Amino acid sequence: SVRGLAGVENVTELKKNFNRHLHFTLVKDRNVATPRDYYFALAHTVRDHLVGRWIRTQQHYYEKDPKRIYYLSLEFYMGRTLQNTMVNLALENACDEATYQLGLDMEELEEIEEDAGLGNGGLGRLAACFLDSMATLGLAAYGYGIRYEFGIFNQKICGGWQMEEADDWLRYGNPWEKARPEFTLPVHFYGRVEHTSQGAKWVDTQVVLAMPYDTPVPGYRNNVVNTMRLWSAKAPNDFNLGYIQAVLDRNLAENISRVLYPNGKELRLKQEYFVVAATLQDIIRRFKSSTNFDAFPDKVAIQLNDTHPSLAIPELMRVLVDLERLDWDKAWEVTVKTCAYTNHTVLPEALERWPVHLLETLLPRHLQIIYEINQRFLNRVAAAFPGDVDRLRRMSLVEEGAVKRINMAHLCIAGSHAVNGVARIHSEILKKTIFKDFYELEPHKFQNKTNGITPRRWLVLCNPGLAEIIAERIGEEYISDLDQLRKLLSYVDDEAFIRDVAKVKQENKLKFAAYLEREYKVHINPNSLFDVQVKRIHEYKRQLLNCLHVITLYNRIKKEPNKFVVPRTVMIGGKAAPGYHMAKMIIKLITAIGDVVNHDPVVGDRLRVIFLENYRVSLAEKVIPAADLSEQISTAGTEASGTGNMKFMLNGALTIGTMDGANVEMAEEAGEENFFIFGMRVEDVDRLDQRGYNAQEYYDRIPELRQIIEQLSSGFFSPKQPDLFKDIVNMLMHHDRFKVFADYEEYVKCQERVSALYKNPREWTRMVIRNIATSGKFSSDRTIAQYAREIWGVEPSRQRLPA
Amino acid sequence: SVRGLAGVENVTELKKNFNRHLHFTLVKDRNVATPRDYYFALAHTVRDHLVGRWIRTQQHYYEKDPKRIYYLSLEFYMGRTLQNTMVNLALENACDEATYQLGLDMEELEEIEEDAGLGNGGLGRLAACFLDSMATLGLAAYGYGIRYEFGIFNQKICGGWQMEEADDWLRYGNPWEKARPEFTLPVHFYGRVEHTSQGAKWVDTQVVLAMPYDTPVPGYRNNVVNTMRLWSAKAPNDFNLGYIQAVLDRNLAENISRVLYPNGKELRLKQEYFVVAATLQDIIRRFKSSTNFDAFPDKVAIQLNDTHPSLAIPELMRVLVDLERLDWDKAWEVTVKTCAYTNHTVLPEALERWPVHLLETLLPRHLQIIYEINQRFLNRVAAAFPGDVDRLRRMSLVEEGAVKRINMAHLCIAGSHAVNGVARIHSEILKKTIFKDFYELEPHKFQNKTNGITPRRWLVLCNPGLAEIIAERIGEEYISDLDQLRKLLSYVDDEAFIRDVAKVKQENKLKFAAYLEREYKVHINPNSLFDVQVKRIHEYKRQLLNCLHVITLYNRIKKEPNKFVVPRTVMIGGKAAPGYHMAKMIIKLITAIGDVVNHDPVVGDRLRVIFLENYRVSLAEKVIPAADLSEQISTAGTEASGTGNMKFMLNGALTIGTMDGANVEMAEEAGEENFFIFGMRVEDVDRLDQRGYNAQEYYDRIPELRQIIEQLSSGFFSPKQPDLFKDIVNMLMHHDRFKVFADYEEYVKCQERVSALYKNPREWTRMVIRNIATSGKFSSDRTIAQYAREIWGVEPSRQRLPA
Ligand SMILES: OC[C@H]1CN(CCCc2ccccc2)C[C@@H](O)[C@@H]1O
Ligand SMILES: OC[C@H]1CN(CCCc2ccccc2)C[C@@H](O)[C@@H]1O
Repeated sequence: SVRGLAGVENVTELKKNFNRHLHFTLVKDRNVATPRDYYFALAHTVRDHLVGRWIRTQQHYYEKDPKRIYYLSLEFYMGRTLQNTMVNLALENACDEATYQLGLDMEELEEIEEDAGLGNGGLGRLAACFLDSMATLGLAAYGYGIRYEFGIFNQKICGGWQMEEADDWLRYGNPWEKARPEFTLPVHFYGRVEHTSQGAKWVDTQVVLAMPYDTPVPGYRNNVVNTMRLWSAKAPNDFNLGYIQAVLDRNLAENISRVLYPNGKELRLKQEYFVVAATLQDIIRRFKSSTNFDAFPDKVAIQLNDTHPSLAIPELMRVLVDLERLDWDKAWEVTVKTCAYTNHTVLPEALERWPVHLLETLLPRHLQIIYEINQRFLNRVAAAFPGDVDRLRRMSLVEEGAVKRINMAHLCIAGSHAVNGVARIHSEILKKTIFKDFYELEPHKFQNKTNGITPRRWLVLCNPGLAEIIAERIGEEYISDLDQLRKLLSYVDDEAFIRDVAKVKQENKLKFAAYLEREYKVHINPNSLFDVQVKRIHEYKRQLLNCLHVITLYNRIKKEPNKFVVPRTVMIGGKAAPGYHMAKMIIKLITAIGDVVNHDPVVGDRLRVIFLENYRVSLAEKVIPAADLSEQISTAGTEASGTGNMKFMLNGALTIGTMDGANVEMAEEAGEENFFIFGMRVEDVDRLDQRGYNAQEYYDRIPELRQIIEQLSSGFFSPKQPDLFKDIVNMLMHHDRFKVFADYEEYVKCQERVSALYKNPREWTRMVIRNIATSGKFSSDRTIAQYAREIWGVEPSRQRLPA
Repeated sequence: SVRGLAGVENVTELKKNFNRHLHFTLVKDRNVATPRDYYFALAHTVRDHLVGRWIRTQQHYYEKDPKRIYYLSLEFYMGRTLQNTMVNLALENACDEATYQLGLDMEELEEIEEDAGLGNGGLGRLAACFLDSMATLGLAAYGYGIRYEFGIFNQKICGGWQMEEADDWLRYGNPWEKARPEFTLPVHFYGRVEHTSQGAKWVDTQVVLAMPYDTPVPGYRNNVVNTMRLWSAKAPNDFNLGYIQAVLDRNLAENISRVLYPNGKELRLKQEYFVVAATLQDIIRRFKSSTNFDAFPDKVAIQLNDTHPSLAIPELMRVLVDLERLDWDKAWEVTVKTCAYTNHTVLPEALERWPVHLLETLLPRHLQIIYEINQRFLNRVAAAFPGDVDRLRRMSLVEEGAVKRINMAHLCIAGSHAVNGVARIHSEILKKTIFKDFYELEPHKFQNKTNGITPRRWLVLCNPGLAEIIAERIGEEYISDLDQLRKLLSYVDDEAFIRDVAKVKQENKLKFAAYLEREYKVHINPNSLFDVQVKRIHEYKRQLLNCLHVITLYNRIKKEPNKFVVPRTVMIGGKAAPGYHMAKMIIKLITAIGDVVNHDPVVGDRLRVIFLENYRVSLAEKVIPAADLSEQISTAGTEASGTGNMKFMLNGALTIGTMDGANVEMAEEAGEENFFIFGMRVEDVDRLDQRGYNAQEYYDRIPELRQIIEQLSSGFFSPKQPDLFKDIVNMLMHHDRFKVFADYEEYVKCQERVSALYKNPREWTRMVIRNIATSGKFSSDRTIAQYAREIWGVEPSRQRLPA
């Protein structure tokens, strides 16, 4: 029903276009076609329905000439496109019927599509949700990035160890993209700066070509189709031009767009400048086709997703000053009013600081511009806070020391009219700590825009069962207006609704339990509580704290085997960065625990530990609707927002978490009685750091914790390699930056409360209903409406374009 | 008229499919579309008409299960595909009308298509003509090769010097190919040989993937559409699997299909094995889908185009012996009956001899097989010619010496049931000289198959004006039965026909003269005799002899300025191999002569020297119909056949040439009175070599020749670099392998006879008519019918498949 109408004319028309594409496009007959061929024929049929809208949307923007939004990101974690396109075009039921009549299962065909895995995690998925919301809200918005030939690696688990393999996502082709080789642009590297009578000139550069590929981004049932433009690196035709080697060395230039970096390398800097330089030429071209750059900020907004595209600031200055001949002060005025910066973390290991010698060689003109920006900026600090010499060194874009570095975050703050964090607590921490000096100089710049997720992909698409039972009571309006879910509060005592919510969850769990047996040959009890933590493997996300709880349960079972315990399936998934040794050790630990627990006859089906292999958007869409418990247990102050948390909330899971990131706002919206909050607050973490964190203290005073550490050390979980986990124990005991032991007791206690509530199915489900009903604020439609009004200066619209 | 019907239903249907493709396929509206977009929309519309026939042709072969022909070549010089497809499908007039009604010029759109330049010259063009003829003759034939990312380089002339640039022919895409990533095959390199109880095993190999791309090859109006399958190199997904570098090093494997070699490097050997290994797996798969390999030669013919795919012989043995477990003698019987080899030249510099140490490392199992082939072969020689020890060393596949080499030609003769040359004189030279020993052992193996050209591309397509005036008198049957052109003999005294032939030539010359002004800003007299030599720049093709004639004419004009001479436009074109210094010097000489001649006021428009830049198939289609005189002046015994010669003959040019290659058969067919033959015969060249060639003798006895040499030496043609041409003069005087001076006198004399005949337009044209009328034998339909009956053991057919 939420999947639209299956009209007689539409079903007939889809069937014939399907057959046309199979014959003419794929060059196949029905007798030689594989499931893959059928997928492609379907993909091309659905794609056809986009193009008319795509052309008229871009035609519409040319006529109306609205302010254009440029969202610059090095990551767009798109996942699969087929189902999303059907949903947004109201084609899902029609295609389902059309394929059924051809003797095909549409769900089977959907599984053939590769994830577009052009992101690592939350940052890349946020960009993807944002594109969806911008189209749904009728904004003239463009996503700009890089078309990586290889996305995030596929994770294979071999002997409990992560193995990486190339994600060759383009092998069979991408039906969604359109190459635009006609709009290829030159990008310059290296060379030197020459000063003449008429200003500076950047000369003797190497040229790399930037070739755009456009992907359509459909809005939800409004006939708006926006563009995601991704640049591909091409060598010029006179490149290096014995002969054979010159042709083979073209690879060097084209390596720029070859691979997405996981997580100061020259290739990464090249990628960062490549996307920025090509994108800005496009922006200016489009602006000139509307001399007078005073109107530039009225027609252009550039959003810098993290500091990765921060070179947009000195690149824009370069173009305005060196090429368009504007004076410095006017160019700077235009730059600041055009650009805005989103910070994504306070963790020092993630902050970009480029060695000066790199910029010197690669982008000599940009370094000069950065120096000049810094000088003028520091003069302003000096005048506002006279004599405060330490403030000057703290605020400088140039970090002095062993190697000189440029702080890209400081560059972004200076060159932007708005700086935002991604959840209220994160945004406050920014103003109180790392950007305190900048906030004191320019308080007006600093904002919050709490993250969100798209309810199209993260409810309608992945959980149609839940979307439907909601639509039955309150209609379909909530899909583009998620605040309407509040209406579900008046159904909290409705015995029919309670039964339906719980039924949808059980079906999801049954479906996922089947998926596990079929594609991974693993057997789980679908009646157990589905306890899931899925996200990148990092020490701050504290997968290890989860591991300690799992082992505690196992040790409690072995101690009192004939005592009753609420059965659990504990699922942990996520990728470790290839060079991150500790993260790789944690994965090994998780599998090692499973090896012991899953094969202990005394445990039975009361406890299972499963490591979810190759976590990615398409896997998320399967496991999230099946979850009962969402683990969001980062040390308070470390997780800027989180977005997985919101996905679980929308899909009927209860949350055990710390007061970190968006968890704080989630608990505020639902009421803290409907959340399982535990552990230190930010203030408690601060107190512990001042006093000094001593892990040994917890080890000495908690016998259950001591036993686990002794088990890890002695080789209980690694019988043939007794010291395998020495690194983990050492880290926990002596250099734990994230205070795992400090939250252990309260975590285990809170987990007991979870189990207690699960014993009462009716009251569990009523609490679930109170969560789903208050999850409205965490729609990316809300987030994007806030960016539009408070940063970009444009009004969202829900009005249809003509079909 | 020869361009088919323009029906009301067809024109209407083409127009709507054109618009569909522009909208849905290209994602453009009429207001943003460029000529390139229109070309692509047309290309896709025409392509649609192929697929139905393509699918049913391959379906037809599956049912009827005929003997399959595999033509293995490292070069396929296809040129443009659009017009050729229209011609063979009878769509040319219909598309012309359909585009006219859309407000488009179809000829303009045709110029946008890039040449598929996957060949160097005659060898690659021969393969292309052959594919056309095989489809036209209804043979179940497949062309197999490599999809080079970069074809033959684009030639730029800068300051009279050749510059090479990458031929990025795939930049805008190739509408004609269909990627078949589903039929990807593994190819092995390196590793080592292991001997077990159950035979040899090739282990520890590196794997490169071979991905096929299929291109349709339509027959002439018979609804047959055959396949050209070209392999692309892909790295496996666990390749080298810090992380980033492993992904970037995938380039190394994929370099195999990156670039076509011009003209013993490891990359070239890899290309040669790559095409062979992937192709043979395909051949065997298709054969198994018809255990019993006795029937293999009844169902499979493999034609080795030159020695480049010669590894097919030991690869086939490897598969049959190591994998299928056949005994050596039976496998060898199957191999010999399956394979046939075409030799393309007797020139030693072109013969492939691979260092043993290369094969040792790259293909260790193949080396073992080659040694075993040699041993068994030499035992057979020893038994046939007992005690003849020098014969044994001469015939060995293994050449001993400083470095040990494998002679790939000797390998091909031993492993093939048929060996052919490419013109009668060439085939005789093979038996008399380089393969004399092999001919004495197995006389039955040795054949001739004189080359041919396709009358579709080389008459109908490039010279519609001539095709039409011929069709007016004798009908359209000759297009697929070129012997019918003999009927034109009865029109040699027909005043109407004479006028028409001459009119078509003048129009072609006017059209080409306009092309030169527009695309190259050069001005020529269209009334002058168009004297043209187009082909690869090589010393044996004797472009230098042409240069000496040009200078002689210039010196004769300057001597008697007010004397009347027949005006000439001398056009020379062709590419020099990048590392071939002498060839590059000859190009410079040609331009240097033009610089002097074209700007001498005394000369006027009586003599022009033009160097035709970037010679290629599409340029050939323009200049050949415009030519009056075809220069085919290789030293007798060096040009195996030539095919350009035949193109010129078919298109109304008279030929000045030596008795070399197919020139001998061309003069035989037309009668020698209708050809301008001059110079030494093969026997005369032999006599001169025995005596010793002394260039000085000619210099001393011919004052006109002396003057030219003195002009070159003194710096007449290079005023600012007086010694620029020292290398050329030195070579001519002291180490001329091709005896340029020896043919000078007779050449200049013969050129005078040409000029005399040109003064009498009526008698020139009557001789032209006698040439065109006897050009029938040089159709590749004839050549291929001979291969089919005499080598492959199959019957050609002109019967239509159902439409
Ligand atoms: O804003 C999107 C997400 C962005 N991420 C950025 C994580 C950055 C990071 C990267 C490597 C190591 C530590 C941290 C944090 C989440 O809390 C947010 O929800
Ligand atoms: O058979 C096709 C052509 C094949 N070519 C092969 C030329 C090979 C060669 C390549 C480099 C240097 C010298 C010779 C010779 C022509 O006479 C033939 O017509």
